[PDB]
Amino acid sequence: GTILLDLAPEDKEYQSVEEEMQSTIREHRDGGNAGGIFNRYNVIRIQKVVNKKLRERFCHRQKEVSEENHNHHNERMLFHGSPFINAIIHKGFDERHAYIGGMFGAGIYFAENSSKSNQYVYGIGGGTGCPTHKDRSCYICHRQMLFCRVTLGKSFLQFSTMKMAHAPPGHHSVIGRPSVNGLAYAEYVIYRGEQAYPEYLITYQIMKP
Ligand SMILES: CC(C)(O)c1ccc(-c2nc3c(F)cc(F)cc3c(=O)[nH]2)cc1
Ligand SMILES: [Zn+2]
Repeated sequence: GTILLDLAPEDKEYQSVEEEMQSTIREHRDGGNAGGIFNRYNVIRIQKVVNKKLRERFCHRQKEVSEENHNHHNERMLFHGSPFINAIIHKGFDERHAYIGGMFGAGIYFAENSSKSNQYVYGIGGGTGCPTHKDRSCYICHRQMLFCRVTLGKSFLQFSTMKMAHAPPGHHSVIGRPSVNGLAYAEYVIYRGEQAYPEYLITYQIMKP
């Protein structure tokens, strides 16, 4: 099964992940309702997720998408928050557990801004917040999020909602791009679980400003 390798804070790999997580924090349009109010995270640990079987499924699909898209698989490192993160590290990403109510329909959603994925750690809209205190802005409880390899292939770009069950014909993913009267931050959607790998597991707290 899945093995977690602990990365030391002194390692460049830990430092790159933490820097991407911290630098991509943004102020959200919901006044912090979903994910809480913070300018910084306190990173507890960063672990590399090892699973040969899951890795093979991901690499097999990446090669297939690369062949279909003029040798450009268009992988990107992106964040994912979910209340069911434990299932993802042990069983991998699964479109059978898609976010049905997402703006692009029943896909698996990722963010390039860590704070957007932080809005989903305790569920859609932040749910009822942490299990212990029922606080979406809890500064005590440890949160987890994933920093993932995502195979995008040929993306269908959109500015506003377009619900679908599967990728558009001839495409491998959908991207919601930010725009003036539209999205604040980008989102990336795949419709096949084998198009993402949970590369890193980050344990963190949000910090009170
Ligand atoms: C079905 C359920 C509850 O398991 C679930 C629901 C939504 C997410 C989720 N949505 C996201 C989103 F819409 C846009 C975005 F940019 C990132 C994200 C993200 O990181 N996570 C994850 C799990
Ligand atoms: Zn709490």
